[PDB]
Amino acid sequence: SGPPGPPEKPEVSNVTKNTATVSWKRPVDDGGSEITGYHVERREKKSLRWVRAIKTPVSDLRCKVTGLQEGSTYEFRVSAENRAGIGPPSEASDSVLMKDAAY
Ligand SMILES: [Zn+2]
Repeated sequence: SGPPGPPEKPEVSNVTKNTATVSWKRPVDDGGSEITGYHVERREKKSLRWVRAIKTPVSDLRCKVTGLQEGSTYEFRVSAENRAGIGPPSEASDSVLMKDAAY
C-alpha cells in the first residue's frame, strides 16, 4: 500500500489571456488508500522544467490555473497523492496558447 499511480491525460479549457481550467480523472490505481489531493504543474512549450501551477494541492478534479503569461503556450500535468505520498505525474495535456477573448 503505497502512493497512487498517474491520472489520465488532463484536459484544458476556458482559456483566457492568463487563466485556464485544467480537469482530470481519478487515477485508476490509488495505491490502496484514499486520494487526498492533486498537484498540478505547468510547462511552457519547449521549456524543460515543470513548475507548480497552483499554490497548494486541490481535492476536486479540476481547478482554475492563474498567473499564466499572455502569448505563451503551456501544457499541464497532474499528480495524485494519498497518505503514503505523491505518485508519478500524468502525461502532459495538449498545449494551449494564452490568448484573450477572440470576440
Ligand atoms: Zn503533495
